[PDB]
Amino acid sequence: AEEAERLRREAERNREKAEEQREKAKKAYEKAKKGEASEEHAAALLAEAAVLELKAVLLTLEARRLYKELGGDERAREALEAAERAREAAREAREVAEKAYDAAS
Amino acid sequence: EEAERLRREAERNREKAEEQREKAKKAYEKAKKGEASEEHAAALLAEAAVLELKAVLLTLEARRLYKELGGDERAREALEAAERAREAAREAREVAEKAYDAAS
Amino acid sequence: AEEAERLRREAERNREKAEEQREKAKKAYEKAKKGEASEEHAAALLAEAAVLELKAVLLTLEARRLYKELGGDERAREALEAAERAREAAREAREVAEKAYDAAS
Repeated sequence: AEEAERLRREAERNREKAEEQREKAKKAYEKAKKGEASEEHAAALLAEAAVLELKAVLLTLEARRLYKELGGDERAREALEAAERAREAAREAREVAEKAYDAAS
Repeated sequence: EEAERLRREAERNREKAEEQREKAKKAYEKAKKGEASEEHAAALLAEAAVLELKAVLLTLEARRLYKELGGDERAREALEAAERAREAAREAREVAEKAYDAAS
Repeated sequence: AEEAERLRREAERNREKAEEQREKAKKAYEKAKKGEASEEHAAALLAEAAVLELKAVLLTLEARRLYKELGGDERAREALEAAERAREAAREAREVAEKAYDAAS
């Protein structure tokens, strides 16, 4: 009940951190500075994006367990939906960070 | 039909919400630069709240159609679409709230 | 199945390219008010933005077909969602490129 709502809110905060990471990775690509400092920075965006994706994966697993216990409660469905959207956003952020990293090298 | 109409209205609502949250996040990030318009953020908040309410009403319409068709697969799909639209618009409004408060 | 993952990835690359093009066009629009913007560059940005928008129309059509064939599978839902984000990003890119071209002339 309240747990599905807390999970939903957690997934939403994960998703907004991912969108911030994607924007940083985009700016890093647009500003193809080249050099070690730019490579190291692009590596950090890559690493933070991958952490966000796995965290959203864990939230998805949690939402899928809660979704079974609550027998399909709309609150559990909406939390499961937020978790999948967060994973999609973090995976998209990683993909952009990859592009920025491969370009800085 | 009517189930497929509801489904498409829900898909459209969900897409507008995705557009609105992007605008709201743009305004929120700009609000850390100090040049964000409160009035613009107020308009984003107003539109996000409209979409979340429209989604809630679609959900209720879909639930009504679900019991009427006795659990039709199409009816179930319209309901699920309405619930995704609602969650997308709710998240949109949260970002718009943060954008408004930061711009004030 | 694997096609939906492929569609999602292509749509995510489109959306990212459209955001980069939007930034390029915004710089051109600002450089038009200093008079320094070239009409040829703005026309080139407009053509590239329109190509992205055509590719976005194609992806949404393809993701729609896949969504029907896959029966609302989560992977086909994500491909259609990314395609819609690509379509909106390409639209904004083209709108800004039009402003940059109209200002440069």
